[PDB]
Amino acid sequence: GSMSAEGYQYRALYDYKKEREEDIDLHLGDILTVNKGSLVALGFSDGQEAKPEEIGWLNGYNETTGERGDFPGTYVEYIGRKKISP
Repeated sequence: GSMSAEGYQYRALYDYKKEREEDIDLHLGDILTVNKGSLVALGFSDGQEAKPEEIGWLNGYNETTGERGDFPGTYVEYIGRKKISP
């Protein structure tokens, strides 16, 4: 059941198609996951994992399709932030 934690999560809102090699295919119910204590993944130090409106690009991955890449914080909805583990 994975060898690591999940971290914080964001529930997709609408089906979005990608156009850049940076962006990936986004579907409904697609939950994305980040780091548990290394949101600095991007270089941030204050973004409030709860409000994507202030964050620009979020980089994460969707195990739903086992795909990964970047997505704007204007098509998902933050749901929960905590040290989630099996």
